[PDB]
Amino acid sequence: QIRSLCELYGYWSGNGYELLNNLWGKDTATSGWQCTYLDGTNNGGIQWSTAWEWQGAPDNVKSYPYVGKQIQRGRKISDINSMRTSVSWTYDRTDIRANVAYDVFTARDPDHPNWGGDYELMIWLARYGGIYPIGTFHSQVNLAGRTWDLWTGYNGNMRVYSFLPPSGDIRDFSCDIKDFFNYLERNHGYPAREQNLIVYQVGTECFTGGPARFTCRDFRADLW
Repeated sequence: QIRSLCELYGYWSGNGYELLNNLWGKDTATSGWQCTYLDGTNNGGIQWSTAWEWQGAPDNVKSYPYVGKQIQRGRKISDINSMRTSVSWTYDRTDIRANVAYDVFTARDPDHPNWGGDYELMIWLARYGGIYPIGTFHSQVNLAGRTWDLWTGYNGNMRVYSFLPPSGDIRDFSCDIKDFFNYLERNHGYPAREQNLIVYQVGTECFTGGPARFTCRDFRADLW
């Protein structure tokens, strides 16, 4: 690894991307740790991984290490034409409580801190060990060439829209996240014209299990 980010909130940024050993929920764990590794920044993308093991509180996320696309504040979702992204990843085992997911926050306050927003849009690419997303099942939606189970709910005052694979995982994926926002704008009244993009990330929410290792073979994210 080019960088080993094993400290709590260990951080790297470069080439318009950032990486965080985002162990935000660790104080619910009774044992374990996790490190995030920068493996490369080849071909306009990021290659990274995270190794971990956690015990305690199986319904509590301990971490969401992520790679994020750095963005300038104040971009209204309605004025973002495209958020094309691709990811290739593996997990070394699936007998864990964890997901792989894109995470996007938006807020009417363009200066909202990066830990949340008014809305959260997740696109899950894995759902291991019996975990659930926030909220309840809403409906199925056809986007990005796939069918998704959309779940909706709230985390505090933040409305959360999570698009889940009905079955299995998606280890090689590409989409335009604007398709997901557009769907929400049309059918869910998502107020894209007044929401600003806050974060644009992919990573893995880790609940319990391990030792496990998530390998992101490649990640790329653009927006226009």
